[PDB]
Parts: sequence; C-alpha cells; structure tokens
Amino acid sequence: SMSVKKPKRDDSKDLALCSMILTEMETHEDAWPFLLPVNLKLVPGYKKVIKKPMDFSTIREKLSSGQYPNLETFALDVRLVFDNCETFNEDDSDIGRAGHNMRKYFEKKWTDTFK
Repeated sequence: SMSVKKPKRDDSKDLALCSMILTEMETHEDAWPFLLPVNLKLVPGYKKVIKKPMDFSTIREKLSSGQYPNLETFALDVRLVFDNCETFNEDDSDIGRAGHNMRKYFEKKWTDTFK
C-alpha cells in the first residue's frame, strides 16, 4: 500500500532472458506450425473461431519494440499460441502433438529461468 513496499526484485535482465527463451522456441524442430501467423484467407474457420491469433514472429516483434510491459504479459502471449493450437487441432495430429511438446518445453524453461 502507500509508502509500504515488498523488497525490489531485480527485473533488469528480464528482456534479454525472455529473448533467449524465445530464440530456443524458434529453433526447436517442432516450432514450424507456430513461426508465422496462420493465413486467415487460406484456412477456413480460423478467423471466426480464434478470437486472438498469436505466433512466435508476432511475439518477437512485440518484444523488440517494447510492447510487453512485464514478463507476465510475455508468458500470456506464448501460452495463447498453444491454447489456440488446442482449440483448432486434434490431439492426435502432427500439429496437435507439436503444440503439446512446445508448451512443455516452454514451461520448463520458464520455471528454470524465473521460479
């Protein structure tokens, strides 16, 4: 509350560490369904069903241009990529399995880097 603060967590390396994690996600072999925006002209149903499209390139541009106010808003967009994937793809498909694998990979890096 006013004039009463928890001790200050050092957040000065967060930008660089989020960038490193994003690089590791970009370079994973199962990243291919997530590197670019889904083409809304060529994939029937996507536009209407997926209210907030997200992909790694869009995350990378937001990161580089100071559009993440903190590391939680960054984690929300990453998770949004996998949540969208689960909404549109069967678990037993290549893309469905890719999503589950990438989410697991992300969550471990996140915990090891920050928790």
